[PDB]
Amino acid sequence: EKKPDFTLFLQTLSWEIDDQVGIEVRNELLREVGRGMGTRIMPPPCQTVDKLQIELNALLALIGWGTVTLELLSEDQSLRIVHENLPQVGSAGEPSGTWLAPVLEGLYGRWVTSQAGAFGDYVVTRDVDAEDLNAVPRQTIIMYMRVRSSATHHHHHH
Amino acid sequence: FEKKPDFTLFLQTLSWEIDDQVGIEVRNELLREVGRGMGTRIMPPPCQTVDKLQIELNALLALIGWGTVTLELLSEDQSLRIVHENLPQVGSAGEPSGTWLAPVLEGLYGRWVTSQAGAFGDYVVTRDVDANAVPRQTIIMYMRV
Amino acid sequence: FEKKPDFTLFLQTLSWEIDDQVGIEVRNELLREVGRGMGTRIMPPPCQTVDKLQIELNALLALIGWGTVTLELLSEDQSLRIVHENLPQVGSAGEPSGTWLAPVLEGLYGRWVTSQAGAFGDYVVTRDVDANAVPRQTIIMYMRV
Amino acid sequence: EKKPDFTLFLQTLSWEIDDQVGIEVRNELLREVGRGMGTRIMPPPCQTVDKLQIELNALLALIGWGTVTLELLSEDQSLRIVHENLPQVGSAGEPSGTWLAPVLEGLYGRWVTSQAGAFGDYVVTRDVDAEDLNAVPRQTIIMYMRVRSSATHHHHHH
Amino acid sequence: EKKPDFTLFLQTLSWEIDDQVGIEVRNELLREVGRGMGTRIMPPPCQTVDKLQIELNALLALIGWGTVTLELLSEDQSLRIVHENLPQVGSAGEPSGTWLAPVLEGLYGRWVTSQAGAFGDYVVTRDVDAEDLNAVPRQTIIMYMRVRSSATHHHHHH
Amino acid sequence: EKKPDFTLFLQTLSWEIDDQVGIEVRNELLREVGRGMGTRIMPPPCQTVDKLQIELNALLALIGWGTVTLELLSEDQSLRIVHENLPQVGSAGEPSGTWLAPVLEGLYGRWVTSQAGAFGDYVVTRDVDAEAVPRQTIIMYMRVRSSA
Amino acid sequence: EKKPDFTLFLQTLSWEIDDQVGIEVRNELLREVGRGMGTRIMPPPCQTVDKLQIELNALLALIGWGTVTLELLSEDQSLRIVHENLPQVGSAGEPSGTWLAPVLEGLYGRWVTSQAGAFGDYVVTRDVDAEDLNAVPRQTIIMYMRVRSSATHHHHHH
Amino acid sequence: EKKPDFTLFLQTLSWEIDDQVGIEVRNELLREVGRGMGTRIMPPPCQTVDKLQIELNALLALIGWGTVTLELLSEDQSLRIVHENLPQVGSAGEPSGTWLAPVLEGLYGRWVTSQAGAFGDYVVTRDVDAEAVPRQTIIMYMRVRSSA
Repeated sequence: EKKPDFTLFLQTLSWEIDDQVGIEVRNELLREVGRGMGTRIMPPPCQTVDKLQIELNALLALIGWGTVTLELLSEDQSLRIVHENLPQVGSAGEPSGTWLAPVLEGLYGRWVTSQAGAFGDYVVTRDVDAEDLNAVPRQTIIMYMRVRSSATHHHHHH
Repeated sequence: FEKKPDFTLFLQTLSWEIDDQVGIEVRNELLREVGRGMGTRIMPPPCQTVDKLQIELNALLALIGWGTVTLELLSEDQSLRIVHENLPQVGSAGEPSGTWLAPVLEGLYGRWVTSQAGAFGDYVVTRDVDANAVPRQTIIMYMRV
Repeated sequence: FEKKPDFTLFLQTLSWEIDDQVGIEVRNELLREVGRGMGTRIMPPPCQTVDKLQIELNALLALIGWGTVTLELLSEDQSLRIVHENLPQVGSAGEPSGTWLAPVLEGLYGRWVTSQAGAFGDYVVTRDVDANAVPRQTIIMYMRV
Repeated sequence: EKKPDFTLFLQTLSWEIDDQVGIEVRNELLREVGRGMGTRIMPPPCQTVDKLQIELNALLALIGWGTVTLELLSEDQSLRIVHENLPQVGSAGEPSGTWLAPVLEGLYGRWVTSQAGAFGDYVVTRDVDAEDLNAVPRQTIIMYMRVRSSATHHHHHH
Repeated sequence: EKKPDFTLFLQTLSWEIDDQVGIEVRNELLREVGRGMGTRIMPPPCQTVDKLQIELNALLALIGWGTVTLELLSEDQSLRIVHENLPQVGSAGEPSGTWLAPVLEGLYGRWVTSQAGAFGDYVVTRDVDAEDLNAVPRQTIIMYMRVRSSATHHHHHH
Repeated sequence: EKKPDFTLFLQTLSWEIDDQVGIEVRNELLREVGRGMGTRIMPPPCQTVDKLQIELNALLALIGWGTVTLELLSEDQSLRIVHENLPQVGSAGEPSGTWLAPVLEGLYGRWVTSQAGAFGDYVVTRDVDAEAVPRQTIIMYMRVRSSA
Repeated sequence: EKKPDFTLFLQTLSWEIDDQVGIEVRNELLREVGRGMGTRIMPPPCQTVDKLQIELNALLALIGWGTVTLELLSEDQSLRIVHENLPQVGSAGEPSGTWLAPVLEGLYGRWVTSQAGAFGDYVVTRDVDAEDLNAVPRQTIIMYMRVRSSATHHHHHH
Repeated sequence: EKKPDFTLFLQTLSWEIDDQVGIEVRNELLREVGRGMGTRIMPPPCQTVDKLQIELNALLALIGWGTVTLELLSEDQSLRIVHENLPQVGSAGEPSGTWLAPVLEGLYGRWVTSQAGAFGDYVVTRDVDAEAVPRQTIIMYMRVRSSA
């Protein structure tokens, strides 16, 4: 036998979740999942972004969730994450096709913030601007990783 | 002659996550709805006998590698007995452990069988959980009224 | 991690046999009905846009390795244009040769698309056969009224 | 890619044919097919039933249509053909599961009557007696191969 | 399912044969097996070259020996066979990598001349010109099928 | 990603040879080829029979040619070789299905002779003392001879 | 997809290492890599042995290193690990075929002691008794996990 | 039917070694192992460079270790070896991803030295003259030396 196929199930599972639960809540559910995946498989402690890239691809390769490039952006030392071939699971998600994308946000977040302390206080953010979402495939997810903060006035409004 | 992404790990982590936040009964209900949804995506032809339905359902399971199933119509209660081998295991979540996916089958057999020819229509699905006789991934269900 | 029987040869010989005994138009009609039958066995969810339908149909094709498809809604006629790549080839039968299976797709897209949300319902399926621009196994169809 | 899957198609194709066309006509259609398959793949000329068996299995193996044993029955020199794992194609056919069985009748017929002249004037016959159809799997088809004949009174009634 | 590998066996077989036996005797040996393969798998009777081509590629596909095109050449009456991905079994043959090439000659011989009473009259010859074996990859094997003919004292030389 | 199938070629090749050359000459030829293969892939030098066994099985796994046990017999100083799943190529050979068997002689002959103290004075003989054994199981002995 | 094969590489690596370095140094080396593998793939925190077992087998499945059972032994407090199909890489190791066994010790070490504060205190030791390595296949590796302890002059011996 | 994956083991093994032993000692070790592998699988004795090439590629196909070209340079009498797709095992080695590269030296060293008249006076040197070449492409030269 092969292993069983979950594509059908996730197609229908994503439909149900989306029906019952807002875009928001579902995304937050999916990042926690991705964060948890990253407690199950992890890179070793890498010396350089490049080495981190090779190790992440090895991990992706292990479950066939595609390939990734990492680019350290000096101008603000954010890190650009370009993930290719996010597995497609039916037409849910925004854009349609990309339901699993938050899983990556949580995955990359756990993965990358495990590094030197160099990337300790970082947060992942999916690039959703339809502009540069256009010239790149449906199943390509672009994320940026940067350091977090918070206003005193945001602080209330718990 | 190429490859497909694996969802096993993701489902281990989804299940764990769901079980953590929402609890058992509520997970089951959802899973049932989803299996019931699957059933609107793939479905058998209108079958005339149980034998024939059995074959059509195994053909459906083979398509997605979800195991095998036997079907038994019972004299005493006019109840249909469903014995499903090899439910895909996704980690240690579920009752008993390894069986998180079980209610998907309830939803699924629920839908696949009622779309059927005759008084089949009006039955419902309970999963047996009383009667170490049967392997971890074997799920036993009844369709009965 | 095991194997499945091949039907290619059998279909080469079936096609040849059918084409021999019953002729072209009658073969097409049958094949259309069969594709239309397939459509009652696997089916997309209710889609709201064409983009979404496209993805759902490719997911269905992938399941059975029947190729890929693009879908295009046209201003001028409100016509939907279907371009299917890699129809399984089964030997040299069909018009043009290699394409015996083409009308299965007519039946199939016929059913998959009409079960759909909206005025989708009332369309019909012609296959284009006028306009060496497009590969042997690419089938072009219109859904138009 | 794999090759495409025809199981779905044949499930539905066998349904349609059975709907429109009697058991009889469909079987006769399927033997002609099997006979034609045997014009596409064939054994070499074998010296012994055993050698013929090995060569047929090699051919079966080539398209995964299962395995076969051949037994030469001295008492009447019929040949017993026991085919295992006829591919299953949905629930049509009698018994349900065995829609493709006549394909074998035509296949074996071409295959076996290609031999020495030893098996020249032979006809294939599927054993359908529910008795010894019982203790053997659904996808096991038993055929007997024997020499043909015909009454003068059968001869009219064209 | 998991099959045995013959590549190494053939690597050593070709080398041994080539050692004991001429280039010429080896080729003739290999054409005969080639024509024997044609007795075991066949196209149906095709109405046109194009259909013949589809039917031959299906056969090639069956045993994974690569692909082919056929072009009817009429300034001449010959048929140009271009075969891609002749399986490679080590360094034997001329050019090296190409030992199995005569098998093609025998196979295409049988395969083509079974066809429309037109072709039955043809001999296969392999193009070995330096010129246009150079435009094309080493496992590409080019054959022409032409119609045969002979001379009053080529015979008497025997 | 798909490699080419050689079975049908081998089926037809075996036939062609067996037609034209004989059996004893075929056998001799196939034994050289087995010898040849053993110059292409080899075990390390082995300390024990049990080690050699694992080593040889790794070599057979590598090309999918089956599995083998090795038994060292004391009474006479011989080595019983049992090979399961000789690849079958059609109905040629003695018995039918085992055309490739002599390749095994050449091969084990070479793989074992290579050996440090598995005497390169060891010769090879395929057997029909031990019969029922599956069609594709081949039995062989390696015992030392002194030169006729 | 088609992966590279390391079996031969490991066959030669084990042999070379064993040549240069003691049995003991090799095992210790291999436990460390074993425990490093445990830093790259992990179970989640399991509530019971049985669940731990399911989670460990899933991990094993991931890299195809075989299967395992865990039995809580309470006349004692030890945990009996029985691992099947330790990958074989040639004839090295004691018994031969078993070179990779210490990797298991390090891997199970990390894997089990991550678990319920209960286990964190445990050392893995491999059962190598003649007796019950004989009931079981050579790639079956039996380990016990017990809790650690030490002596006032085993220390002073350093 | 599934064999075991060694990648994760290799990723972790490379790391462990590189931690504890150095690079030059690692390299030396891996070169012996390549030497070792070349005693386990070998080409036939080759007449030409072009033949050797096909032969070596068949050996690499056998274990999925990539492909190689061989070029014989006249000006000095050297042989340029270009290996594509060195198996990658994690981010170890110089550059990252190429930990296994020295195995290639041992291996080509052995496979070529074996050769009739590919001089067993030929030594090996891996190169960083030729840079962009893909991460997993390894370039090597074999040129004769006389002993320092």
